[PDB]
Amino acid sequence: SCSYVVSRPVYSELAFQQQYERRVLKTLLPVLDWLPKYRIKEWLLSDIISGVSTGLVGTLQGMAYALLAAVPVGYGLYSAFFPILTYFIFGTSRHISVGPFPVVSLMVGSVVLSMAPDEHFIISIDFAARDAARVLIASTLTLLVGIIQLIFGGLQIGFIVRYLADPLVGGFTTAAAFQVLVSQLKIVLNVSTKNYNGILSIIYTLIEIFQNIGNTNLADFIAGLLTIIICMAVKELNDRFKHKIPVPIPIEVIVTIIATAISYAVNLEKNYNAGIVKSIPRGFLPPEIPPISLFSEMLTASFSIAVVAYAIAVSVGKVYAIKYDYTIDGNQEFIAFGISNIFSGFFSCFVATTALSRTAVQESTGGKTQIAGIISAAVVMIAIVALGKLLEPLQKSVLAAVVIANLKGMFMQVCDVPRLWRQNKTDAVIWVFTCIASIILGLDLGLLAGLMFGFLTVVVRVQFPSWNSLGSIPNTDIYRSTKDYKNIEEPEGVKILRFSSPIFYGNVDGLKKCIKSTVGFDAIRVYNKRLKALPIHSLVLDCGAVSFLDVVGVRSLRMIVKEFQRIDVHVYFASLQDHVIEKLEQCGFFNDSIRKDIFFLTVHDAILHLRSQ
Amino acid sequence: SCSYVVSRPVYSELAFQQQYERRVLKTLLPVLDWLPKYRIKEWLLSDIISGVSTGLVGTLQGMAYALLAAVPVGYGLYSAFFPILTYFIFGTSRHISVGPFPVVSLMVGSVVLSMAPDEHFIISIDFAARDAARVLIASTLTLLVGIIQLIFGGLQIGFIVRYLADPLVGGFTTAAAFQVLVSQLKIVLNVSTKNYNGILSIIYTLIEIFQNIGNTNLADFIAGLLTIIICMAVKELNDRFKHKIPVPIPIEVIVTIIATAISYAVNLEKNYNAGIVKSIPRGFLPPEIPPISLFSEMLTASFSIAVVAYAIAVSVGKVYAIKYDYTIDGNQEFIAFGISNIFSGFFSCFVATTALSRTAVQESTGGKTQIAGIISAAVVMIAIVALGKLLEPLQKSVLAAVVIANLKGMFMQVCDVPRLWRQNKTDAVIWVFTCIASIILGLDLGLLAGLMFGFLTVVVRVQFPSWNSLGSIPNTDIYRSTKDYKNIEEPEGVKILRFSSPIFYGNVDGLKKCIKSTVGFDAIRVYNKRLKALPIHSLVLDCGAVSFLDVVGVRSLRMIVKEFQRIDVHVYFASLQDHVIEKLEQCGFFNDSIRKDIFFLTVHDAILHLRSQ
Ligand SMILES: CCCCCCCCCCC(CCCCCCCCCC)(CO[C@@H]1O[C@H](CO)[C@@H](O[C@H]2O[C@H](CO)[C@@H](O)[C@H](O)[C@H]2O)[C@H](O)[C@H]1O)CO[C@@H]1O[C@H](CO)[C@@H](O[C@H]2O[C@H](CO)[C@@H](O)[C@H](O)[C@H]2O)[C@H](O)[C@H]1O
Ligand SMILES: CCCCCCCCCCC(CCCCCCCCCC)(CO[C@@H]1O[C@H](CO)[C@@H](O[C@H]2O[C@H](CO)[C@@H](O)[C@H](O)[C@H]2O)[C@H](O)[C@H]1O)CO[C@@H]1O[C@H](CO)[C@@H](O[C@H]2O[C@H](CO)[C@@H](O)[C@H](O)[C@H]2O)[C@H](O)[C@H]1O
Ligand SMILES: CC(C)CCC[C@@H](C)[C@H]1CC[C@H]2[C@@H]3CC=C4C[C@@H](O)CC[C@]4(C)[C@H]3CC[C@]12C
Ligand SMILES: CC(C)CCC[C@@H](C)[C@H]1CC[C@H]2[C@@H]3CC=C4C[C@@H](O)CC[C@]4(C)[C@H]3CC[C@]12C
Ligand SMILES: CC(C)CCC[C@@H](C)[C@H]1CC[C@H]2[C@@H]3CC=C4C[C@@H](O)CC[C@]4(C)[C@H]3CC[C@]12C
Ligand SMILES: CC(C)CCC[C@@H](C)[C@H]1CC[C@H]2[C@@H]3CC=C4C[C@@H](O)CC[C@]4(C)[C@H]3CC[C@]12C
Ligand SMILES: CC(C)CCC[C@@H](C)[C@H]1CC[C@H]2[C@@H]3CC=C4C[C@@H](O)CC[C@]4(C)[C@H]3CC[C@]12C
Ligand SMILES: CC(C)CCC[C@@H](C)[C@H]1CC[C@H]2[C@@H]3CC=C4C[C@@H](O)CC[C@]4(C)[C@H]3CC[C@]12C
Ligand SMILES: CC(C)CCC[C@@H](C)[C@H]1CC[C@H]2[C@@H]3CC=C4C[C@@H](O)CC[C@]4(C)[C@H]3CC[C@]12C
Ligand SMILES: O=C(O)c1cccnc1Nc1cccc(C(F)(F)F)c1
Ligand SMILES: O=C(O)c1cccnc1Nc1cccc(C(F)(F)F)c1
Ligand SMILES: O=C(O)c1cccnc1Nc1cccc(C(F)(F)F)c1
Ligand SMILES: O=C(O)c1cccnc1Nc1cccc(C(F)(F)F)c1
Ligand SMILES: [Cl-]
Ligand SMILES: [Cl-]
Repeated sequence: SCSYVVSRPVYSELAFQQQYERRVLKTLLPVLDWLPKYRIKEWLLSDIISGVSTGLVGTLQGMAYALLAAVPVGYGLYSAFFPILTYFIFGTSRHISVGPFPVVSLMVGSVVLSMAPDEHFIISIDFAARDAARVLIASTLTLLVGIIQLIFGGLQIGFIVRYLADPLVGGFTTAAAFQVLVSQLKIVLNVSTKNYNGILSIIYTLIEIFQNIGNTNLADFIAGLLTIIICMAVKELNDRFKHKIPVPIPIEVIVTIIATAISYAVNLEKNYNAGIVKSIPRGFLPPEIPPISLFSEMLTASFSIAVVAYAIAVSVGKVYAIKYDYTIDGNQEFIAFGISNIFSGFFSCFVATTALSRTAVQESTGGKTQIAGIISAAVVMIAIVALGKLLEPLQKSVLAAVVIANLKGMFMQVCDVPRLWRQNKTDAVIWVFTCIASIILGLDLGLLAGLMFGFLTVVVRVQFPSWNSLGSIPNTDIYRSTKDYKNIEEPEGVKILRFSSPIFYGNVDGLKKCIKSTVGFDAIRVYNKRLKALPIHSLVLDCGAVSFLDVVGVRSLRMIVKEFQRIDVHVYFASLQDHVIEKLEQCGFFNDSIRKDIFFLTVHDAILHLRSQ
Repeated sequence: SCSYVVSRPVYSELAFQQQYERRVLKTLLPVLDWLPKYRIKEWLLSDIISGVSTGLVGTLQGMAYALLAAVPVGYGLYSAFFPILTYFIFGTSRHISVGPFPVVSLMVGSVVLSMAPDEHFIISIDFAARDAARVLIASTLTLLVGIIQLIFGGLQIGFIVRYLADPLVGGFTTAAAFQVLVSQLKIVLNVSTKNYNGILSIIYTLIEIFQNIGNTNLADFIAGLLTIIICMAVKELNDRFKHKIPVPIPIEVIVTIIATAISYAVNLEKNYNAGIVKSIPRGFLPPEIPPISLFSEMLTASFSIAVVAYAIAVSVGKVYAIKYDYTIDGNQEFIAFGISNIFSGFFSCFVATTALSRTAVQESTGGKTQIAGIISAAVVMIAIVALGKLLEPLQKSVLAAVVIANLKGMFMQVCDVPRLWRQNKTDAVIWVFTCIASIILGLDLGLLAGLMFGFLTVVVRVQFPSWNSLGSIPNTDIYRSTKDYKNIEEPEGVKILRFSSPIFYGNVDGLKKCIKSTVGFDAIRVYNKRLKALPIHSLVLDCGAVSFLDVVGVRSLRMIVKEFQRIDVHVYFASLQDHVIEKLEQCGFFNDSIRKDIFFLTVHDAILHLRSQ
């Protein structure tokens, strides 16, 4: 077939250079972009239906997620209502819904509980003062998170989500699922367990729950178990029988309605001392400015909460945008969510994000422009104003049971771990380290530890690269490692070394060790021995994989060249990229008889040049 | 001259693979290694002289460095005595001296002061109890540092000193010089300033010193100024006139003797209320076991102290070993220094290390085997037993003045900073960040921040690499960027892209963006538009600089290949290293009609193969 034929002179860097010469409306993204461009002819009915459905789902989700945070049920409605209204303007996406997403709710609740516990705040008990303190701390944390998100949006740094590797995301998700399960089990069992702050908190909580297992309430446990079993069974039959009924079956809403109807009918509150919500405020509360003096004690938590919320939001937005063939702006997502968090924090709400489940519920029922979000907000406010009394007899164990029932997918990555280990050990190590760190630590501390561990793994992978001693395949210009192909012939009196990495301090130490091992000796000892008394004549370095360079690398290269020229051994460089060559130039490498004449394009011109002498 | 001529068939990876087939006495290092091999015939006199000289220097240095730590003068003699005795056995080096090196002393003193201040420990004042508490905390910290060093020596991890980059070392040195200067100025001025713990401590200390400047003592200030001026002048004339007198002139010892003689003669203590040492214990104290319960509050400081001490010791040892043509074992250095720190901590001493200045004093006076260390220890114990009373009238301001006078070299890196910025911006950024962090923080926190910032800089340099669009030089097989050489011709209907970095998640996002920019479009939009309705026909990737790979990179490559094959665009790979090829193989890349037939050795076989069709 085709053959490889070429004829040209041998080109060093100097000769090659001699012969060839070198040398205002998007930042505040309005509704004005699509509102005039609307398609009211057919989109309105779909928007209305989708908004009604997603509002019905989001009301229950906000009521349920208010328990993950140490906030009374009723503020979740505000957290579902205000962020949608303030995101309708600055939002870039077109199919997402805004709400708690209980993981962020659990982070906020952990912060609030650790910053205001029962024994420290109250030495008597005053439920109202404790609730007010918890609400104030939640609002302050929300405001701080919003400020941080807005600041990050202003700086145009939205690529930090790249640093959230998939294995660490999976490990963090599994650990968060464990934390949520433990907290909701504590809620279901109706056992009073004092909070633990610090490391190994979950173990102490589980130990004390098992100790106090003797005080559990029978009715709440039975209701939770029945709800979990029913929801899991209906979800399993929905998953197995999937060709029909594209809309998900609203088993949770039916379960909640039946549970509250029975609770009101037979009055579990006074006959069995059951745990009901017992209180839902009516109307809208006036705004209150949070105290900013607490900002000094909520930095390392607000940073992680903002990062996690933004990452979830952009992930869901991209997943839907690639399906519907459009794009979203990451920095505008930062700006919109920061403004939304500020506005909600001024109105006694906790952090709001995308909730992929509710997003799918909204989209599968005729997903269209953000008018459905406005309709959902209208449904939520109608529920707030009037339907507050009808949900009074509902038990909190039912909501906790639903939250637990929706945790299986977060529990199903332990099956992905073994294949990940089989494919690449580093990814499995990152997964396990992130999971363990998030287990015995706070969630935010675990996230930060996982990020820095990923950075460390990248640095270590760069620091210990591959290296080889190369020889030529006969009658060709192909050089491969001598110990692998069994037909590689070593040239006479010259060594070829490949060091497949950029060169920095760790790499300069590694490269010195590799050179000493490959050449069979070192220049310093032989020079000293020869001075006291009073096999290789050339060395070629293949630098095709050298990405970048620093001052320490240049110093090490200069020292190596000088030491090898002391004992009459020539060192040549080949396949060096240009930008590395100017990096060498501006670091003062080309001084004291270097002259750039020892640089070649590939490792076959150097061999021919050596053979010419 | 010589020409480049080669003739061979075009080799893909599959054809190339088909045609060529692949496939107990050192851990406890004794004195027994050199003691029988001694050269007592001529080495003994040199050892005696060098030991006497270095003991005379080390006595004064230990007495002076005891003020940097919040420990009374007298324990520095123990810290100079015990570590030499316990290092004579396990030591690998042959020319170093063991002692405080005031930077580590200042770190220890900062820890001790922050863990036991005047107001908290004493509500009255009891000097003896405060001194006992400071000594106990110093001993406990020394024991913890020794345990950490021994543990690190057992694990055979001695290459962590590679992570201490030169710019961060220079910045840390400058910041430590500033801290030492401020503390010793506070000591010289004889002004009482309450300690500050936390961030911005040095600024508050300086502000309060300037506020209390009205209470300074005249005699101590005059003595310190005179000592500093005299020492600086003598050192300057010694440096300028250097051809003669190879041994350094002991101006410091003469200054100390004259100062103490005058102080005893005219009795500054009672006539001017001067600050003298006023107390030196006689004899040896019995050992006391430190309380281990404090270990929980000294981890992040002991880690940094151990790392810094080990780094200084190995640096000086290597500098002298390369001169005297021998080698030292890093892990054995860990073991020896950990055992030494444990032994000294059991005997009320602080951390001991190499003190390059005293090492040079020892070596320049006939450097030989470690017998000189034993002689120096003998001189130190003779000074302890008998000469304790003669140093009573000496002022502490003189010692502080000497410590300040020896700080110029640590202050002389601000001149190195500008050239570092001119050569490589990243190194200057690391230097400035380390200096600023060590200024407004603790020294250990600054060191940790500098290490993690170096890791971040390496990760960022890897994450944003170089990329280019390549074309061929006519009548050759050399491909260079089209926009640089002005004679590069772009081939017909094919694009060549070089992405000079390994591929991971940040790199996969960058590579997707680069491919989209280079090819002028993307596959998803054109595929969707063509489906709704119902310039480039080949792409070559130059992967010569791809070092390693992960699962995310493999997934991204698979997705890119599939998306480009959807719209009838062929993607080829060239210059991929072997180990990357097996990494692709074991990640499941070669599924669904890949067949390894799209891999070529270099980017000229791919072009010829394309031209054959
Ligand atoms: C973008 C890149 C990442 C940025 C990350 C930024 C992190 C910022 C941390 C800020 C920080 C360190 C500052 C130095 C950091 C040095 C790092 C060195 C790194 C290298 C080695 C501030 O440190 C000081 O803390 C003081 C309180 O201790 C605080 O209050 C003082 O002054 C007040 C008047 O101003 C006065 O009213 C008050 O009385 C004073 O005390 C000071 O204002 C503040 O300066 C530590 O604070 C963080 O917040 C909490 C504090 O309690 C603490 O909460 C945890 O508690 C749970 C257990 O209970 C735990 O389980 C949770 O997790 C978490 O809820 C966190 O743990 C801690 O971290
Ligand atoms: C190889 C790689 C590096 C390894 C680095 C290892 C560092 C280990 C730090 C250990 C640590 C964090 C543990 C969790 C870390 C989470 C990291 C998350 C990372 C991701 C984001 C322990 O944290 C807890 O601290 C408690 C005390 O607060 C301590 O005592 C509790 O139980 C006791 C009975 O056991 C009981 O008697 C006691 O009453 C209890 O309180 C607990 O035992 C201990 O668990 C923090 O402690 C460190 O030490 C000091 C504590 O005060 C503190 O001192 C600083 O003070 C100066 C200002 O004053 C400051 O200027 C100085 O610098 C420094 O002197 C340090 O700042 C702090 O860091
Ligand atoms: C289908 C789902 C939604 C129905 C949920 C309704 C809940 C409130 C009902 C269903 C089954 C009920 C339980 C059935 C049996 C008993 C035993 C009796 O000695 C005490 C009441 C108790 C423990 C009931 C409490 C209330 C209960 C848990
Ligand atoms: C080792 C290989 C062959 C296992 C292949 C099957 C995998 C997917 C399954 C089989 C049994 C599973 C384990 C069963 C029990 C536990 C204990 C609990 O902590 C959950 C994780 C863990 C540890 C599971 C991890 C995933 C697992 C190992
Ligand atoms: C990749 C890098 C950033 C990871 C760093 C993790 C470090 C900082 C963490 C991981 C686990 C942590 C330890 C977990 C448990 C305890 C016990 C407690 O009584 C004192 C703190 C101590 C001893 C912690 C010190 C800090 C620690 C060692
Ligand atoms: C050469 C070096 C080592 C000599 C050091 C000796 C010291 C103790 C001597 C040298 C100069 C002396 C000072 C000279 C002048 C005065 C002014 C007088 O009104 C009070 C005493 C005072 C302030 C002296 C104090 C002691 C002093 C500082
Ligand atoms: C105790 C106080 C005074 C400490 C102050 C430390 C800071 C402010 C100092 C110490 C060393 C200084 C640097 C030394 C050298 C240069 C190079 C030149 O281009 C001026 C700026 C720059 C980069 C300086 C910036 C300020 C700097 C970082
Ligand atoms: C900057 C270019 C043009 C010349 C560089 C010359 C170098 C060797 C010298 C000349 C003068 C020096 C500066 C003079 C004074 C100070 C104040 C103090 O904070 C130390 C840093 C700094 C800022 C010095 C840094 C180093 C410096 C800039
Ligand atoms: C590369 C990595 C390790 C750098 C990390 C630097 C971070 C952790 C450090 C650098 C400077 C620090 C800040 C310095 C000063 C203050 C003011 C104080 O009242 C609260 C803490 C706060 C706000 C610190 C928070 C932590 C901080 C932002
Ligand atoms: O997912 C949760 O945590 C959750 C909590 C309370 C109610 N509903 C929840 N989820 C959920 C998910 C899909 C469909 C539905 C619904 F439509 F049936 F309401 C609810
Ligand atoms: O998106 C979802 O549906 C989802 C569900 C459970 C956990 N995590 C989820 N998402 C998700 C995506 C990216 C990053 C993160 C994380 F950062 F919080 F870990 C979460
Ligand atoms: O360097 C110090 O901090 C120091 C402190 C006290 C005494 N002498 C010191 N140094 C020092 C340095 C070189 C030579 C001599 C001496 F030989 F003159 F004693 C002393
Ligand atoms: O070796 C010396 O003489 C010296 C003098 C001043 C500062 N630092 C010195 N050494 C030195 C060498 C390596 C690492 C370190 C550091 F880690 F402490 F910063 C110090
Ligand atoms: Cl969900
Ligand atoms: Cl010194």
